[PDB]
Amino acid sequence: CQEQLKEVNKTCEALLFKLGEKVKTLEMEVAKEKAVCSKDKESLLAGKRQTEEQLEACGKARERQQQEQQVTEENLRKVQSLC
Amino acid sequence: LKEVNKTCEALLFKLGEKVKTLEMEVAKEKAVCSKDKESLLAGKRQTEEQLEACGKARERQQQEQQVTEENLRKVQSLC
Repeated sequence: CQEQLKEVNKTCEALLFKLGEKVKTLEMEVAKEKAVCSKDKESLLAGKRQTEEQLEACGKARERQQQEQQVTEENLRKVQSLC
Repeated sequence: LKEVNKTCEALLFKLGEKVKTLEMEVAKEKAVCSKDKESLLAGKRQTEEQLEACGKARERQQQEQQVTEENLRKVQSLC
């Protein structure tokens, strides 16, 4: 009676741990993927925000060159009226 | 001792549910990650091409500044 109930249970527990290892494998796979994903997305977000700041600075340098161009063009119009 | 085998069998069912929940989470997270990084890459590549076009316009303006500045000098020099 003692050896029979122990043999029955050894079989159930051994299946329980075989499946227990699949749960552990899947829990680590989830943890790994979430860490690599979130790290890669934070990196891409930081990268596009850096390009947006460069695009902003480039746009601002184009505004300055256009102010300078208008000043030079106005100087032509004005000096041409004296020559 | 029938008691301990009942708890083992009840856990086999709970672990089947947990395995399926985890297999679905793996599949879903992989698919959501893939389309989020494709969206961020497309966003980053659209800004990089705008940065490139701005840079080309910025050099096209400095060359038009060289032309207009020398024409101003020519007109003032020969006034």
